[PDB]
Amino acid sequence: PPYTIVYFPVRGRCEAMRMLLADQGQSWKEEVVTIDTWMQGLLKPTCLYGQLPKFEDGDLTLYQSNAILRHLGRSLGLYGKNQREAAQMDMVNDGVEDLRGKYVTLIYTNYENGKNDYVKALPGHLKPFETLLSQNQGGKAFIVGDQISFADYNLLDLLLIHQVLAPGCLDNFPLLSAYVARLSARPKIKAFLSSPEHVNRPINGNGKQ
Amino acid sequence: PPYTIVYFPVRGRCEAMRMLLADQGQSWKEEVVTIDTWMQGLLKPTCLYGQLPKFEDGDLTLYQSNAILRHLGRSLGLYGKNQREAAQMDMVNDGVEDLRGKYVTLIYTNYENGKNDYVKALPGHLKPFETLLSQNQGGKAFIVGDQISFADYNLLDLLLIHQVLAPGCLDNFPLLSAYVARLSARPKIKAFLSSPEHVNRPINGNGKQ
Ligand SMILES: N[C@@H](CCC(=O)N[C@@H](CSCc1ccc([N+](=O)[O-])cc1)C(=O)NCC(=O)O)C(=O)O
Ligand SMILES: N[C@@H](CCC(=O)N[C@@H](CSCc1ccc([N+](=O)[O-])cc1)C(=O)NCC(=O)O)C(=O)O
Ligand SMILES: [Ca+2]
Ligand SMILES: [Ca+2]
Ligand SMILES: [Ca+2]
Ligand SMILES: [Ca+2]
Ligand SMILES: [Cl-]
Ligand code: NA
Ligand code: NA
Ligand code: NA
Ligand code: NA
Ligand code: NA
Ligand code: NA
Ligand code: NA
Ligand code: NA
Ligand code: NA
Ligand code: NA
Ligand code: NA
Repeated sequence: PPYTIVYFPVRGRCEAMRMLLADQGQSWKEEVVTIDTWMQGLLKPTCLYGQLPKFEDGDLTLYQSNAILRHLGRSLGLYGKNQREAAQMDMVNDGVEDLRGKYVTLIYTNYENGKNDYVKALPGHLKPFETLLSQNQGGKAFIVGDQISFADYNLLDLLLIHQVLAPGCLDNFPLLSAYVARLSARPKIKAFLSSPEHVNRPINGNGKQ
Repeated sequence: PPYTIVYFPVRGRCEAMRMLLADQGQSWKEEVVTIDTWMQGLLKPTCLYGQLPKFEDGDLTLYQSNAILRHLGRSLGLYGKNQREAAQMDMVNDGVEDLRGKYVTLIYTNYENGKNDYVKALPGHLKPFETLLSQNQGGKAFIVGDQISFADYNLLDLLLIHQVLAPGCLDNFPLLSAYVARLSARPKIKAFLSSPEHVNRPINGNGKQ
């Protein structure tokens, strides 16, 4: 510590890490970058890959949202109890990222023309997570093992934004539906999800959701 | 162990993990899935995300090429020496993956019309790695720290396929070009790169490179 998130004024690729920090009782500073500031081209060339988020943990500076999540998972004990679980958590998180990338492409480049196709294909992309839950204590714990991990926070965020895109998309995924309800009721997450800083933040930068 | 790689008959997303295994003196089985077999639709529904590679390590079955890389990195001691290095290796590997995804899209969907633009944009995407090398012992060690890591095997593979796609792409990146030469000279890597199994395997599945 201390922690600083440097990002556009959206939920996007930072809401999962924010929920993680909140659920761990951690404070952090937000440095909000506006689009007009970004277009001036001062900050962008100083970012490793030209993009946000940028994240500071003490004198450690990171880019890449999933590297930040993994770092928080490693440093706060949210990465499983052994190597087998850590590998499975990575396999989950990579699957979350694959679907998130498709979501972002829909939202930002093809919303009107692509949404129907996307929603029709969505059950096939959610089923793997239902299956994973079914095989871990019949789905009554977390996505891997019996302790929450960085992958849970990312998966939870992914599921929540998809419930906005496609209400009832979890109607046929009972384990995922109960998992979302359960994690959402964790007191520090419930408080985060009703906090003004989260509620007033749009999901994406173009207002579509 | 023992290790099995289940994958299409290409280098693709498995040549980095193959190099890693070869360099660490490990043996593995290749279960090659032809296009004809894959299109029979028997194996695909049993894969977690409907895709390959699939990886078996004793009784652990994994998917997701980067999760497999991280699992081999964790279990074989190729993940740095502290939390700081591990986070930086993740930030590197996520950048490698971002470019790999763009490479795959070019190869399989848009080679003829997209190649000129892709090659024009390539230096901008390789520069971050030259910069990281320039800040870690003037490029004479590895991408993070002074021990080879899973991120090195992935970055090496990314650079090698880009040298075939765009000869001379490292001409203005002397650290990256020296790094490719040095790591390719590691005796077990050089032997793997000379082996008929690798030499006869096409980079991609569509005859383009
Ligand atoms: N692989 C990276 C991907 C990061 C990424 O896509 N960053 C986008 C922001 S998230 C998506 C996004 C885009 C725009 C806004 N906005 O408010 O205008 C918000 C969010 C970015 O920096 N874009 C600016 C650029 O490339 O110059 C990661 O996981 O962190
Ligand atoms: N995020 C995943 C991405 C895996 C992926 O793209 N898998 C591709 C194979 S790699 C690219 C590829 C495509 C085709 C061949 N080929 O020889 O026919 C080889 C490699 C796949 O399974 N495609 C089949 C499908 O989706 O049904 C990862 O990192 O492992
Ligand atoms: Ca985003
Ligand atoms: Ca789309
Ligand atoms: Ca591939
Ligand atoms: Ca499976
Ligand atoms: Cl819970
Ligand atoms: Na905001
Ligand atoms: Na997002
Ligand atoms: Na997020
Ligand atoms: Na990632
Ligand atoms: Na996925
Ligand atoms: Na080592
Ligand atoms: Na990404
Ligand atoms: Na593909
Ligand atoms: Na392209
Ligand atoms: Na360009
Ligand atoms: Na070494």
